[PDB]
Amino acid sequence: VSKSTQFEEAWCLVRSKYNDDIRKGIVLLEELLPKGSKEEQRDYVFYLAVGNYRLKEYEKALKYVRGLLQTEPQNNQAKELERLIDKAMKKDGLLEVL
Amino acid sequence: SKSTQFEEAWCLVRSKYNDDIRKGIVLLEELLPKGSKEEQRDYVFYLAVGNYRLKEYEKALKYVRGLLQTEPQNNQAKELERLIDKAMKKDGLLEVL
Repeated sequence: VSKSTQFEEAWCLVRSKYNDDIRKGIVLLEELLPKGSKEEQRDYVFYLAVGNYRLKEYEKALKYVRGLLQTEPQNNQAKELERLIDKAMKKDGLLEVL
Repeated sequence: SKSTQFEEAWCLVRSKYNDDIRKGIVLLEELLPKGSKEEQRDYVFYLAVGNYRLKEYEKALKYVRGLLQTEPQNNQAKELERLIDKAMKKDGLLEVL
């Protein structure tokens, strides 16, 4: 039932090797998001970006991390994650058309 | 701006067209992190409404139940929950709204 239980569970799933676990972790984070404080929602949003990045949902991950940067332009984790997204995207495009 | 995106999402989620409702859902979900608390109230309610109308019952239920956690006496939310519960039992024509 608990909110910490869901977030701790989702933290593990988003860190997981298996894509099914990452998807479920995102599903938990999406449900937690409307229930969080403004600061928790910032954390939730960063972890939603990470999860979608690992699932190769690069456009969704980029949308989450761009939103974080609208309001926190000095956030270095978000800048770094955006850099990583850009780089995976460029390599994935190459793979598509080879 | 936030107000005009919500004004567009408000129209979309109430539209007669399924395409519109989908896009309204997209827009409310982006607004969700950006809103004050008395703003997220409306965002969460209209996400539940939109998902309900597209027969995304599990999503709609998650949204309204969270709203009922914060506002146990909210009779519009409770009514929308009653509607979701009923649509989940058998595929049919969703009630007027």
